[PDB]
Amino acid sequence: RASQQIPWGIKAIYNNDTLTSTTGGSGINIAVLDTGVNTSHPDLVNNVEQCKDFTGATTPINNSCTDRNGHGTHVAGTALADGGSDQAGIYGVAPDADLWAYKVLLDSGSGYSDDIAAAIRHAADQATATGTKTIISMSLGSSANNSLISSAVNYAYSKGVLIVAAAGNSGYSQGTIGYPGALPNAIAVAALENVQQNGTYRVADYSSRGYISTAGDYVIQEGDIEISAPGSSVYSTWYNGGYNTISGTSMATPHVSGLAAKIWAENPSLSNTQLRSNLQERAKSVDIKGGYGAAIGDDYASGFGFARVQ
Ligand SMILES: [Ca+2]
Ligand SMILES: [Ca+2]
Ligand SMILES: [Ca+2]
Ligand SMILES: [Ca+2]
Ligand SMILES: [Ca+2]
Repeated sequence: RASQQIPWGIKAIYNNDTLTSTTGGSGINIAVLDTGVNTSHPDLVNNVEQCKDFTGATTPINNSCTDRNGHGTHVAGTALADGGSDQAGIYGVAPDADLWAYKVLLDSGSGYSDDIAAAIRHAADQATATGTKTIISMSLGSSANNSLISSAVNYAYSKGVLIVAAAGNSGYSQGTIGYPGALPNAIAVAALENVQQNGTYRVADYSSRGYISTAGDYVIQEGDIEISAPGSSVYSTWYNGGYNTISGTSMATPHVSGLAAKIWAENPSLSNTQLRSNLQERAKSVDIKGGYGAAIGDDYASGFGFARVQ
């Protein structure tokens, strides 16, 4: 059923060109705030733990998270597909992690800021209620900074949740990074393509860029890109079965959320801040120098660099 069980981006983030399966993530929840998920997909069914809808007339709506788009299923599979109970499917970065499929986007792929905010806060409340470490993964954004979403992100961060979000797809001009990625308490993820330039992976032209003034210090301010990850031509799970290949910072984001879950599961005593520091150090050690604006060191195209397993 799967044309590639270990897609290029999974091999790249593992830093293993002969990888045969992925592993890790046990006990960590990845809350994928998106268009829903195909929770019966063979490669996801073993990890679906929560399924809630934030787009309806009351909120949350439990036991409802149907993907009619594909985007949310695809993102989930990159983060945590587990090969299926027959080992014949695709693998995501953290195949042992738990999926919280939170539908915050309508079937069109667009969503309302109040719904997104509500889901962020709910994921935090569920982390607190259950006593479990949780990563919010948001493959979504806007050029405008919405205060409902920003306040929700701060709330979640205060409760120990890690927030990972797409940089956006409005590149490559300076200052195109969107929100929530551009918030100080969210990890903004830039998209790599499977092309080398200047001896490194290349940032895709579409990936939104941060700002010159605050890039270079290896400290995240508002508007800074943080981590780069594979985003172009990513094979993953799709909503009505099967698989599909699509591109974007939406695809890069779950590579980072999945990596974060893998790392966190190896030491769940890390605070969200300490986990973020681990990721930042991984990234710094793999400096990205390809693509418009990319440079030696921390830069506004690729942030700190490309965080990898080893
Ligand atoms: Ca769990
Ligand atoms: Ca609504
Ligand atoms: Ca940020
Ligand atoms: Ca900075
Ligand atoms: Ca760089």
